[PDB]
Amino acid sequence: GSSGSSGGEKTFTQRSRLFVGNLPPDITEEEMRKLFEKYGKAGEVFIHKDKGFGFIRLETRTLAEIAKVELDNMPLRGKQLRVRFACHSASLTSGPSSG
Repeated sequence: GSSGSSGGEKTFTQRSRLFVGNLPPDITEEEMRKLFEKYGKAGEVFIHKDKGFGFIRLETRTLAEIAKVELDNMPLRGKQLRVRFACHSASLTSGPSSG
């Protein structure tokens, strides 16, 4: 269970961490968990008022993607919701040709 106080054995990373901004003053850990009930319970859920932000971390990646676009630009109690990859910041090093 809770082993490795200092560190432990190599574990998975948190690349699937979605950042939620512009959160309403009526948002709680509950609302969040329910908001992402379609993509399963987020591994990590933290909501800060003083700053007005919420960090969510899903298990898989496919979910974060579907929810990243779906939730992205979604109305919440009248307020707006900004969803942007916390770990990934417009970092696309490639050039796929198409047309």
